[PDB]
Amino acid sequence: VNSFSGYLKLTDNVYIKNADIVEEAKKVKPTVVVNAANVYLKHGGGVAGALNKATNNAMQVESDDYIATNGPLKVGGSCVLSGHNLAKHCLHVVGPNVNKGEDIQLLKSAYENFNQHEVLLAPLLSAGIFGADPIHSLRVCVDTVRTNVYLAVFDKNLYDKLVSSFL
Ligand SMILES: O=C(N[C@H]1c2cccc(O)c2C[C@H]1C(=O)O)c1cnc2c(c1)CCCN2
Repeated sequence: VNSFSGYLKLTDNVYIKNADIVEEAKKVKPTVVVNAANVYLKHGGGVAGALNKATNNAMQVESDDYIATNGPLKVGGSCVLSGHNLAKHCLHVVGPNVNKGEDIQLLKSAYENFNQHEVLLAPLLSAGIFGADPIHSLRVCVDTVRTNVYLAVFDKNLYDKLVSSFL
């Protein structure tokens, strides 16, 4: 039993809810919240900009030190950093950005990072300002992640479309 509330169950291990991931994180304080990161951990907009704003920019300060030490992530890769006031840990995962021409096949590699964590609160990778089809992202999630994932979808219209079209 865990504290996630109000989710629709899609499969054995994948759950989905129309929710603001920032507000969901503040309430649940999950072990892991996933950020929709870029390789530079520049959290300017989308999910990343919103999570960083909720940490009062502490996420960005920590991220800048990480990059100065380690260099950029790979598209499809991840790193574990602090969850600040939102979660124990933040898993920063880089899905491909279609608006940069990145190979959508890398989306499966991106979701594989979730399998290193037993339970996660996450957005749909490569959705939103990353330019991929969220229906496709949900399909890759279900077909790749084997650990327990609680997906937060900000847009109610998109949420209803994702549920109604789910196979
Ligand atoms: O862009 C947002 N989400 C989308 C997003 C962003 C970045 C990467 C992604 O793969 C996605 C999928 C989108 C979604 O999940 O629908 C977003 C933007 N601003 C916000 C919030 C969410 C929630 C807190 C308040 N401010």
